[PDB]
Amino acid sequence: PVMHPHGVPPSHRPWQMKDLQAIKQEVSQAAPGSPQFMQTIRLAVQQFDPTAKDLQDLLQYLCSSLVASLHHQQLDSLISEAETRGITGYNPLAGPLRVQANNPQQQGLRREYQQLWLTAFAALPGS
Repeated sequence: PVMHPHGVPPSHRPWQMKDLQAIKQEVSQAAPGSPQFMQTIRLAVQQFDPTAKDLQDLLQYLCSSLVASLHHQQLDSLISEAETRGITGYNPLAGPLRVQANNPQQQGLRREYQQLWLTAFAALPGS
């Protein structure tokens, strides 16, 4: 999670199991990628402002190996497309996207990365 205390640089803290369990008890009420799941996983991203690494750690905790694999494959396609477009706050000469999305100072880029990660869940549900 990325924290925003007043007057000092933003800082990363690791997930705590109580964070993860509280997220699971909400998100896992619904099928992955369903509208209900999307509301609750978006709320978790809002509350915790996670880095790219945090998001993979969260995916691997919440989802089965198969579901995580489907998500990761879709995300890697979305990232390729986004890099071709260009991404807010992202200078590719200053580090790979995923690395920069772990630098707490790169807020704009992290927030965009979060939206890509959230959008990747659209590959999961049945209509």
